[PDB]
Order: sequence, then C-alpha cells, then structure tokens
Amino acid sequence: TSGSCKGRCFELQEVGPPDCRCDNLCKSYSSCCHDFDELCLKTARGWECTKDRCGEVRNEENACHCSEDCLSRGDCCTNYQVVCKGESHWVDDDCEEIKVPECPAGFVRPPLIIFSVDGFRASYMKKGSKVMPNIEKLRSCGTHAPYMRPVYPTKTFPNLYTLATGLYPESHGIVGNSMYDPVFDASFHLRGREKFNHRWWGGQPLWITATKQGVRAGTFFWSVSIPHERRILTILQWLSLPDNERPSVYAFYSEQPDFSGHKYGPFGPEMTNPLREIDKTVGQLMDGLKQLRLHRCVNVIFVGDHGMEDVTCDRTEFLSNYLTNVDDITLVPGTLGRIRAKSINNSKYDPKTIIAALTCKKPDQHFKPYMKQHLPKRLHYANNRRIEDIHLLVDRRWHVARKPLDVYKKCFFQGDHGFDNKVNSMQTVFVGYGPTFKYRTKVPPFENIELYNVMCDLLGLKPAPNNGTHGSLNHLLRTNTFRPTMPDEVSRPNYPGIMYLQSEFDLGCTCDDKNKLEELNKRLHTKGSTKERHLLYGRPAVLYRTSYDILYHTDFESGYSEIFLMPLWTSYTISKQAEVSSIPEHLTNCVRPDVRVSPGFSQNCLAYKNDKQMSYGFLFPPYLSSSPEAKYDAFLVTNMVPMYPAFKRVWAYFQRVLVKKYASERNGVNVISGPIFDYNYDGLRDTEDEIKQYVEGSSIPVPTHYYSIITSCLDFTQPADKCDGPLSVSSFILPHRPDNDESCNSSEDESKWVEELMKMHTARVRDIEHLTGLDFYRKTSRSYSEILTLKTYLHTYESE
Ligand SMILES: *[C@@H]1O[C@H](CO)[C@@H](O[C@@H]2O[C@H](CO)[C@@H](O[C@@H]3O[C@H](CO[C@H]4O[C@H](CO)[C@@H](O)[C@H](O[C@H]5O[C@H](CO)[C@@H](O)[C@H](O)[C@@H]5O[C@H]5O[C@H](CO)[C@@H](O)[C@H](O)[C@@H]5O)[C@@H]4O)[C@@H](O)[C@H](O[C@H]4O[C@H](CO)[C@@H](O)[C@H](O)[C@@H]4O[C@H]4O[C@H](CO)[C@@H](O)[C@H](O)[C@@H]4O)[C@@H]3O)[C@H](O)[C@H]2NC(C)=O)[C@H](O)[C@H]1NC(C)=O
Ligand SMILES: O=C(CCc1c[nH]c(=O)o1)N1C[C@H]2CCN(C(=O)c3cc(OCC4CCOCC4)nc(C4CC4)c3)CC[C@H]2C1
Ligand SMILES: [Ca+2]
Ligand SMILES: [Cl-]
Ligand SMILES: [K+]
Ligand code: NA
Ligand code: NA
Ligand SMILES: [Zn+2]
Repeated sequence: TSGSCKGRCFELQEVGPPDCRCDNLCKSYSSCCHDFDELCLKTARGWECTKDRCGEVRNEENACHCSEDCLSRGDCCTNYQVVCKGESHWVDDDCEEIKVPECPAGFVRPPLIIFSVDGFRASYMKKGSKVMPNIEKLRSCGTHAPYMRPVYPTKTFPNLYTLATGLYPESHGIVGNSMYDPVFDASFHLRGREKFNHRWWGGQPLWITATKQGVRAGTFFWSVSIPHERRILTILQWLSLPDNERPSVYAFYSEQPDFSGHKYGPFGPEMTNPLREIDKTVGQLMDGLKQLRLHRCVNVIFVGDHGMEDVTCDRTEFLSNYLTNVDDITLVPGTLGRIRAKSINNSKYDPKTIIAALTCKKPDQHFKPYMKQHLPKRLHYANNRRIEDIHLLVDRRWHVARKPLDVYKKCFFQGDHGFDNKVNSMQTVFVGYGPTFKYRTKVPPFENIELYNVMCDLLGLKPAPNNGTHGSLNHLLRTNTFRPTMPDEVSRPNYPGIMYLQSEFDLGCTCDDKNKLEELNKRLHTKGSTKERHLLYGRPAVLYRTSYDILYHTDFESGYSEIFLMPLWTSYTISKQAEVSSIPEHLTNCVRPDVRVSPGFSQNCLAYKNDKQMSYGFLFPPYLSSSPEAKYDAFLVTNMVPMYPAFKRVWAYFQRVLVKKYASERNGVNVISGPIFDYNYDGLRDTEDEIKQYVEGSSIPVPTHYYSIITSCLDFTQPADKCDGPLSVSSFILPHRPDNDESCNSSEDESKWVEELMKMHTARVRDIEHLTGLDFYRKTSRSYSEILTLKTYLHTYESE
C-alpha cells in the first residue's frame, strides 16, 4: 500500500504483492495503494455537467469533465454533449436499424459490452417499463427474449459463472453460493478469502478465452464500493485507449435489483427506485457511447443472472420437525437443501433412512428430498463431489432450515431465489442490441448456458468445449452466425431378415398366437413399407461404436441393440383418428420370439419370472396397434424392456391414456421412446461396463430412465405426418424407480399424479441426445439451426 496509483487507475493487468494494486478489485483484497481513493474514485462536482460548467478549464480533481479536450481524453461527463453542445439523449432518438458496425477507424471488431443485473426478474421488463425508458428502447429496438432460463441453483455465483463459461454448475464447479469440497477439505463462502482461490473455478471463462486468442478483455469484476457512475466512466475511458491497448470485451455488473429485492420482495413498492437507477445507468452508458460516436458500433448485452421470489421467515420448514437426530447432520439451508453427515467418523449415519424420514411426512410438505442422482435430469445437478448425496428441492416461496434457532438467531428479508430453474419467478432477462444483433426481433425463451457461445461469436472467438449447443442461437444474429454440420453417424445398422426358427428359442416365453393377398402385405411391412409414416424425420444416428439392427413393423420401427438386448429407440406415429384398444385376454402374458434376432441377442422370460423385483413393459404400446393382426408385433421380445412394477403404473398410463390425449390435442404425434442408462449420473450415455444392475441371472441391463420425444406440427391445423413448416416438441426423461415415493399422491389413481410426475421430468431433446449418444431429426426440410433451437427447447409447464 506504500507504492502509488498515479496514472495507474483501474490497471488492466493486475500486479503481484507486495506491490500495491489499483485494479477495480483491490478494495475486495485490501491491497489498494494509499492514494487509490483520492486519485481513482474522485467524486468532486458530481456526475453531470450544468450550463455553467461548459468549456471550463480542466480540473483533475473532478469526477468527470465538461471542458473541450475531454472527448479526446475520453472522460467527459456522460451528458456533456447534451448540456454543452445542444445534443439529445440517446433515449430521445428514434431508433434506426444498425445494418453494419459504424465504428471509428482503428477498431478491428465491434466491441462487446455485457451489462449484467443481479436478480432482474423477467417480468420487470413489462411491469417496470414506465420507469425504464433506456432499457425499453434497447429491448424494443434490439433483439429480446420474453425471458431467459437460469441454471439450477438459481443463485448468483453459479449463474454468473455459467454465463462466463457456457457450463452447467456441475461442470464448472461453482455448484452454490456456499460449498464444501471434501477433496480439498475446504469451504467456499460469500464472505471471506477462500472463494478467490483458483481451484474452485473450472472450465474456461470468456475473459480467459478472449486473452488466449489475442482479444483483450476489460476486467469483469467490480468492488462493491466503486459507484456505478465510476464503473461506466472507466469503461468509456478504456474505450478511448489507443488501438493496440484498447479492450474488445467489457462487463459491468449491478448488485441491483437483487440487493433491494431481498429486503422488499420482488414487487415491493421500494423496488421502483432501484429499477429507475439501473435505467439511468444504462442511459449514461448509451449517452457516453454516443458522444464517443460508438453507439452504432458496440454490441450491448443486457442480461440477468436469476429472478426473485416472495419468501418470508414464517414460510420455513425445519428438519428438526422430521428428524430425531438433527445434530448428526449438516444442512446447506435456504431455497435449496443439501445434507451431509456432521461427522465422517459417524458410521451410523445413513442417507436412506434420512431420506425416508423426510418423505411425504406432512400433508402440505414444502420440500421434497432426493438422492442427487434421482433429481430431474434437466437440472444437471449431480456430477460433482461438491454436491451432497442428499438434496432438498424446496417449493417456491419457502425456506428449509435445520432448527428454529437458525432463523431468528442469524423476517428481515422478503425476497429470495435459488429454486428450480423452471420456476416463473426465477426467469431472468436477455436483450441484445448492436450491429451484430437483429433489429426489432423477438426470439423465443432460451437457456443462459447458450450465451457463452454467442459471446464468442460476437467477438470472433472459438468457444472452449461447453454445454451450449452452438448454432441454436443463430436466429438472434444478423451475421457472425456459426454454421455447424450434423455429426457423422459412427455405426451403421444391420437390416436382419428372417433367420431363425421358432424352436431355436428357449426363452421360457409363451404366447397364444395362431392367405396370399395378406401375406405379401405383411412381408412389405417387415421390409419397411410403412416406415415413412413412423420414421418422419429419418432414423436417429448412432454416434458411437456398437452393433445394432433396424427392425420394421406395421405400426413402429426400432433400432435394436445386440449389446443391451433391447431397442435404443422405438419410433411410431399416432394420428388424431387413432383408436386405443386393450390387450386381448388370450395375450396378457404373451411374449413372442423375433425370428430376425438370434436367441443369443434376445431377452428371456425366465429371467423376469426369477427376478422377484423386476417386471417388463413394451416400448411400442400394444394399446395403440392399428389392427388385431398388427398387435402381435407389439408382443415381440425385441419390443420388451425391464420395468419395476411401480414404474409400470407410470408407463401404462402414459401409453394407454396420454399418448392418445396428445395426439388429440396436437393433431397427431410422432413418438420416439427408449431406455437411458446413466449409473454414474454424468448426463452421458453409459458404456456397457458402467451398468450396475441386471435382471436376475441374465445379461439384461436395467435402465435408470425411460425417455420419450413427442413431435408434431407447430401449425396444429396440419397433421403430424403432413407438416409443412416448423415442428413442435415436448419430451421427458422419467426415472426408472422401484417405488413411487417421489409422488406423494401415488396411492391414488394415475390420473391424479402421473402427468404431474412427467411435467417434473420434462427434458430437452438435447438432454436425451447426451444420455443416449443418438442424434435425432436428421431428415427434415428445416434448416439445421432451426433444428438445434428445437432440440434445446424445454417444455416447462409453467402458466403465462
Ligand atoms: C458439459 O460440457 C462439459 C465441457 O465439455 C463436459 O464436461 C467434460 O466431460 C468430459 C467427458 O466426461 C471430460 O473429459 C475427461 O477429461 C479428463 C481430463 O480432465 C482435465 O482436463 C480438462 C481439460 O482442461 C479439464 O476441463 C478438467 O477439469 C475438470 O476437473 C477440474 C479439476 O478436478 C475441475 O476444476 C473442473 O471443474 C472440471 O471438473 C469437472 O469435470 C470432471 C471430469 O473431467 C468431473 O469429474 C468433475 O466433477 C467436474 O464435473 C480436468 O482438469 C480425462 O481424464 C478423462 O479421461 C478419462 O476417461 C477417458 C475416456 O476417453 C480415458 O481415455 C482416459 O484415460 C481417462 O480414463 C482414466 O481416468 C479415469 C478417471 O480418472 C479412470 O476411471 C480410468 O481408469 C482411466 O485411467 C475425460 O476425457 C471433461 O474433463 C469435461 N470437462 C469439464 C470442463 O467438465 C460435460 O460432459 C458436458 N455435460 C453434458 C451433460 O453434456
Ligand atoms: O454480494 C454479492 C452476491 C450476494 C447475493 C445475493 N443473492 C445471491 O445469490 O448472492 N456478491 C458480491 C460480488 C459483486 C461483484 N461481482 C462481480 O464482479 C462478478 C461478475 C461476474 O460476471 C461474469 C459475467 C460473465 C459474462 O456475462 C455477464 C456476467 N462474475 C463474477 C464471478 C463468476 C466469476 C463476479 C458479482 C459477484 C459477487 C457476489
Ligand atoms: Ca453416464
Ligand atoms: Cl448454495
Ligand atoms: K418378475
Ligand atoms: Na476469429
Ligand atoms: Na408415493
Ligand atoms: Zn440474491
């Protein structure tokens, strides 16, 4: 702190102790030079010019200047030209399409300014629009989504760092605002020094991606005591540096409206002022850009990290009300819960019994416990040693705490966030404005994991490997689009014919089964004659090395795995007209050998008989067969999959009731169903040596999940099989569980709980692609980028 900040204010390259720092983060480290405050955080005379301040003689003690040299120097007050040159405020100008970057000579690319606002709930765009005129102009003149989905948990650090890396928290490492890493034996907290250590922070964030590729970055982080006006002026000043020193990417962060929303609730009357203040800050940025003639050159992103919900202390569930042993557990509390043993020397500690004591115990229980691998796959919240094996998903509006003492010894607060990222109130904002963004364009909602890629595109950078689907946000952009090619199929299928006699099959299976017109008929169905009906978008590509067969049938086509002894995928189309029939009595326990598939690559009924826990189901539902004759195909051993009796309740209702219901509402649907194996809960397809469970005494592996992809025409006046334009999709990844403990109402009728469980396990097609190594929608007439957008769509089942 002995050295000086003279001419070093907000140095871009930080310096090494014990030499004092003048970087915008030095306050946060107590390493600022003695004179930092006087030299770098000047405030003299305020933030604005007045009439009398114009053409003044430069006074270095001022906050910002109104002299005439200031423009070259880059440090005029942001309203200088308005008060001293008759100019108008950016907000008061009509918008004009920005067809090309209109940049000063010397700029090699449009700079990018990322303006992030903590806790900026998506509905503030509509509800606060009267008091945010600069933000409303960006929104209605630029590209905007009605909202942007955060990642889970909907906390500040996990979301800011996803924005920076394009990674799910489980991959980047910042899986909460608070963490314990058992390998380091260290804790990460909001307050304190451990969070600065580099070993917490995985992946490659944008500022490191920029630097490694020759693009210079302004520093993204700001000490909370540097006032917002000083942050804006600093960025404007950096933008005035000579070509060889001037950064190309900048970030401003605002602590508002999050700070106030915690105290007052998302819509407390006190919330108007922070919203005005954010707007005025945007105003200043745009005014300042306009003076430097940079307001049609720079791309501006206005983005939130998460929204904000109404939460008060009277809405707290206490674990002490459920557990006798509360003192043998550590709880990461609040809008999510993570539980571990207080002491790893405690050999009596048992997650199963803790879960059981936490499961459906009160009529209106406001949290639900999970082993982390049983959490909905759409949250991608398991594959990190910093995520405790026991997780509590907390109802929106609620807290979970260990004991009452914690709450009144640590009603103050009215707002909080952290809940499931599908929750409406957690949704945040996205606006893009600039030469590279589209003009007056609304785009559909998307996930924040997608932005890193887009920010790399806006700067001409190659993104590090990440969880975005690169190309899925091309429709936000006027140019710099990224044009990916479909992945190459790695394995080609066999097309087996009839090669085996009934009597070669010793499977312990039985079935009650027993004309030249109709015989040529049947053979063609087996040759793939109706495949254009049931495979509407082409067969999926297998993206890994395996042996598999395509099997055709009247009512469905499948890609049958010789390794896993079941289909990887089964595909079928159900028209609006289609009729549900029931399984005939003579066929209730019917399983038939498939004369195209070797007994050695087939399942067997004995294994299921022997396995007291495991039963079986069918991927193509016998209920939906087009004729009594076609129904025999649905009972083929190659259409069969292992299912727990508890899960059969779910599956049967989906197949007997819901598929037809969706076909009614959507004017026909195409369905692709199959098994998922994710025993190590990494969100990726298991190889065969990773499978932890098999049907008793056989090589039949047991899936962890079952998926379905349900596709139809976006224009529902066209039938699914005759669709001329964009598609509509919803999908699910259902956990394959031996009980229905997840659904508190499961002893009632399937119609009261099944559809709710499915909504909870809604999925993107892209989630199913990672989990299966398949690539879907290979043959459509749609552009590939549009297909990528479709694959990343998540049907949320939240109201308007
Ligand atoms: C979302 O996108 C991300 C980014 O693409 C995807 O994550 C990738 O998944 C890959 C496949 O699982 C994974 O590949 C592995 O790389 C290993 C090398 O890892 C280091 O180097 C990379 C590159 O710089 C670095 O990114 C890694 O950083 C991780 O770990 C550090 C330090 O621990 C953390 O700071 C950081 O946050 C990150 O942690 C995350 O990833 C790891 C897995 O790497 C998780 O376990 C953590 O929980 C956390 O999520 C690393 O520093 C390499 O060792 C692996 O190779 C093994 O398997 C292959 C098979 O090809 C084999 O050839 C090798 O020999 C090796 O096997 C040997 O080791 C095995 C394990 O020790 C052992 O069992 C065997 O017996 C063998 O001896 C593997 O290729 C890649 O690292 C991550 N990247 C990131 C950033 O997470 C992610 O999958 C996407 N998610 C979805 C759902 O799509
Ligand atoms: O005070 C708080 C949070 C308190 C709080 C309330 N609710 C909650 O969850 O946390 N903080 C005090 C600190 C305030 C200053 N911060 C940063 O400079 C910053 C910005 C930032 O941008 C990343 C860009 C990436 C590109 O796209 C736009 C965002 N990435 C970080 C971390 C992740 C590297 C920190 C905010 C975080 C701190 C957190
Ligand atoms: Ca896996
Ligand atoms: Cl947390
Ligand atoms: K059985
Ligand atoms: Na480039
Ligand atoms: Na139940
Ligand atoms: Zn907050």
